[PDB]
Amino acid sequence: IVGGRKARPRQFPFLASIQNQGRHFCGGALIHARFVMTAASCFQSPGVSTVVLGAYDLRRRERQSRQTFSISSMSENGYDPQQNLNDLMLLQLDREANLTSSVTILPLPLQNATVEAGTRCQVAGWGSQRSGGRLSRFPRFVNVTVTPEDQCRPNNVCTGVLTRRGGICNGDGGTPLVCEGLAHGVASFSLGPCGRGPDFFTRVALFRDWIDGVLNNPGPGPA
Ligand SMILES: *[C@@H]1O[C@H](CO)[C@@H](O)[C@H](O)[C@H]1NC(C)=O
Ligand SMILES: *[C@@H]1O[C@H](CO)[C@@H](O)[C@H](O)[C@H]1NC(C)=O
Repeated sequence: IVGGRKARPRQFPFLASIQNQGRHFCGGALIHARFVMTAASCFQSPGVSTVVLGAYDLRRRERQSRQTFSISSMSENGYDPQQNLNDLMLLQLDREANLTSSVTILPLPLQNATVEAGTRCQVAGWGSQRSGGRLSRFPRFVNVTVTPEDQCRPNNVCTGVLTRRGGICNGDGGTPLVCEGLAHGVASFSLGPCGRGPDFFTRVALFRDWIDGVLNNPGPGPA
């Protein structure tokens, strides 16, 4: 996260940390006790990662706070790598997370809901503060603004900071964009230097139904 402030413990309790060999590579959100919503793009270079909930300081063990999980199944709906279309993915946890003061669910918008340009949102994560720089051990967050459609693409929700540098950076992939208390976006990509803008998030409301379907039909799938 660029241009942000350090978060307090349990300030974004729905946040997730996707790690590989203990190395954080993407963020995500708990949207249901058994699933975490993230970015399909996070999965290119698979499920031999872990999902960490309730973390704060990436360097500590915070045993009394964290819950760790394996990924039983991955669900994508038309992800297109080439264009980065439909960059959204659902991970099913090996087991049901427990809901504590440090681990909660972030609600979803209704199918097709919209957010207008100029709307104020928040984004948090452990990503770096500079292109190719080092991750942040504490989560950080920044106030962002929804841009005009013309600045974005239909599949996404785009944002910017009134200020200078602000936005997502390395490690912020799949982290959620939260507007009016709901997960309106999933961090996808951004062009050029972190902080420049605008930032591209998958438009969550377009997938509500498909998501519900997944939630309602759990289980690895065809074999
Ligand atoms: C959402 O919008 C699409 C395209 O505008 C439409 O075809 C579909 O009927 C809509 N779904 C509902 C739940 O409004
Ligand atoms: C976010 O916005 C609120 C409301 O304007 C503000 O008072 C607060 O300082 C901001 N925090 C940062 C991290 O932008």
